[PDB]
Amino acid sequence: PVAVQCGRLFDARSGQLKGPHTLLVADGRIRQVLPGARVVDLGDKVCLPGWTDLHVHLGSQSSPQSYSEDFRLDPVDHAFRAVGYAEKTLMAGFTSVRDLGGEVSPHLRDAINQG
Amino acid sequence: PVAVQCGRLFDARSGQLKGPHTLLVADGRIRQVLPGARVVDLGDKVCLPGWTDLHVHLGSQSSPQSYSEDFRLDPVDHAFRAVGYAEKTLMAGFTSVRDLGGEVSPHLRDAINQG
Repeated sequence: PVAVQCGRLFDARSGQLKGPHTLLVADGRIRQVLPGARVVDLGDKVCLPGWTDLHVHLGSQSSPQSYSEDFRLDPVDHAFRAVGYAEKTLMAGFTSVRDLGGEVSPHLRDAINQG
Repeated sequence: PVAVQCGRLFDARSGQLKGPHTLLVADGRIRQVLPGARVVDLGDKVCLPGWTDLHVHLGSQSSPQSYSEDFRLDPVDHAFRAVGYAEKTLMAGFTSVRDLGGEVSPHLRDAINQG
């Protein structure tokens, strides 16, 4: 159980920014949100839910050499690039993505789900 | 039966530049060379045998997009470029070439022989 103290909270269901709050996290879900356990303090920060990107291609990235790699590179190289792509995507605040094309993405999803 | 008058003749067997000469050409061969019929005058020019290039690749030419043409082009495009390549090679003074690689060059040779 982790108690996260938030200086300001954003209510996505209303689009309004509330005041200080406290979130109780247990078993990977939110237990209770109290206005006003290991303590994580973010009193001088604005808290939001994690963002979702509904159109990404985690198995590729545009490059001047992107129109010759169909005949030179292998899916394993794309997986090794996708590791860093996914880490960079997660660190930007996007905790969920919808992948819209690519043969590496299901395997990357399986690897992330397995830890 | 043409008579080519040359102001200065180069002796490829000896390597020495000779004086004015006259070449009699009939049936695609040199009939006789006379020191000193239609007439082709080159009085103020130097006459030499046609040059030979012993290493060419008439079915290709290097370019920034050369390494991607293996998967995007067909032999027909290479032949259409080789037409101009061969015309430019002939106009430069090289009446004979040895092509050392390429599967379009035998066909270009047959086409040139057929006229």
